[PDB]
Amino acid sequence: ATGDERFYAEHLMPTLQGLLDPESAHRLAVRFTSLGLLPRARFQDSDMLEVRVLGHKFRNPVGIAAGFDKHGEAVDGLYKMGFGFVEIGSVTPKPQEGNPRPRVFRLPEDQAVINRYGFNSHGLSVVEHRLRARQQKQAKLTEDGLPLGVNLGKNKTSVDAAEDYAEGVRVLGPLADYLVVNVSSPNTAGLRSLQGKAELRRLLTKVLQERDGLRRVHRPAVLVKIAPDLTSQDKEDIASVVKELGIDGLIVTNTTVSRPAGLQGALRSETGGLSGKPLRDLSTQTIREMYALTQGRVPIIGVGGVSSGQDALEKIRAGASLVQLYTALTFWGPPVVGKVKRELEALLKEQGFGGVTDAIGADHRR
Ligand SMILES: CCn1c(CO)nn(-c2cc3c(cc2F)c(=O)c(-c2ccccc2C)cn3C(C)C)c1=O
Ligand SMILES: Cc1cc2nc3c(=O)[nH]c(=O)nc-3n(C[C@H](O)[C@H](O)[C@H](O)COP(=O)(O)O)c2cc1C
Ligand SMILES: O=C(O)c1cc(=O)[nH]c(=O)[nH]1
Ligand SMILES: [Cl-]
Ligand SMILES: [Cl-]
Ligand SMILES: [Cl-]
Ligand SMILES: [Cl-]
Ligand SMILES: [Cl-]
Ligand SMILES: [Cl-]
Ligand SMILES: [Cl-]
Ligand SMILES: [Cl-]
Ligand SMILES: [Cl-]
Ligand SMILES: [Cl-]
Repeated sequence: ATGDERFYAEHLMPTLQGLLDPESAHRLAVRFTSLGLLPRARFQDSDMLEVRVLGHKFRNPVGIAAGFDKHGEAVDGLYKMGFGFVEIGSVTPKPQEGNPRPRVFRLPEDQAVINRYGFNSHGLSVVEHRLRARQQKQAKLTEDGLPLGVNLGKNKTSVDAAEDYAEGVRVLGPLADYLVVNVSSPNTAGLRSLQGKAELRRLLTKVLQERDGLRRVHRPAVLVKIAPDLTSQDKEDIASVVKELGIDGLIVTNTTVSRPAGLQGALRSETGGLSGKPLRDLSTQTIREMYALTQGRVPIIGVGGVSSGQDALEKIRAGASLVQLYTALTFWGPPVVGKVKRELEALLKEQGFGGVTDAIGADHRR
């Protein structure tokens, strides 16, 4: 453990979180990050951590999950933190305010957060112009193994969900290495119903037709991000649709509307999605089941409760090609990224893996 990891986790982050309301802490973090006001990322990515998936090289398999940088304000600062890839969003077609404040709640006794932001978004036009200002910088970053994902949502009052996603593909698809069809926010009424078989097949057919209409150098991979709260039937249906349509990958998982037994935080009964440690094993077991249902043929980005190399490797061995985190960054701060990478490299060597690639899905081969 570095001096920075201990100082951030034991002193700086608890002190700052104690002075700030949770949404104010989020906003200040985006500003720090966008200005590059960050501790040194001392960790040097090794060849062991490189992954080739989704038509790209990833210098390391640890990404920032959607929700931290909803509006594409802090992309370059997130690469400076040492993330191997960045996902922005969710972005909605029109700007919208989201839910009334307060709408984010800290459960420090559980190393968890509950949020009900409700897709607060600057909207596609603002984000498009923001990404266009750095489009060639991103092309060089992607060529250097640092890809960009864009996560698409839908407006609260939209009457045609598929048209909202189609608009996102047309506007931000040409600026993305991958797009995410987010059908799993717990905080937009009716959205998770889009995970059902008939609704998902119709929606994803339209999204893929729009993506296929983009010029080759502007044609991203398309992933579907799913909930941790699906029935067995829902998961079988999603696997069937993904294989039928040739969806490029899955992001597994969004936050949970469940409240696992044992939560201690005073705010455990707030409405919204739960993230962090209580989600971890529910997410890992969703990865495991989606990998099996897709015969290991569909790349998975694993997300939910990653705060250590062990957490990352458990998702990789369950079937994830890449992992993301967000909630751990709220407790540990920026040094968590190098921590996870250093611990993951050490565990791969301890378990006899030549690299990340060799470990993907390894549990299924035991
Ligand atoms: C879920 C909403 N939510 C919360 C509340 O639940 N916190 N949070 C957050 C706060 C963060 C950070 C990262 C975060 F995800 C971070 O990385 C830093 C920080 C420290 C030193 C230097 C450079 C940086 C960027 C500072 N802060 C705050 C304390 C100001 C965040 O998104
Ligand atoms: C404050 C907050 C906002 C989020 N907003 C989004 C979002 O806009 N789109 C999305 O696909 N996921 C969103 N998520 C979910 C995360 O991307 C991630 O799937 C989930 O938090 C689990 O990872 P974690 O336990 O590492 O935080 C959000 C999560 C948090 C904590
Ligand atoms: O904006 C939100 O409320 C939100 C979206 C999402 O996909 N996941 C989440 O936890 N919150
Ligand atoms: Cl960088
Ligand atoms: Cl709080
Ligand atoms: Cl806009
Ligand atoms: Cl373009
Ligand atoms: Cl296609
Ligand atoms: Cl592309
Ligand atoms: Cl079930
Ligand atoms: Cl529950
Ligand atoms: Cl809820
Ligand atoms: Cl392990």
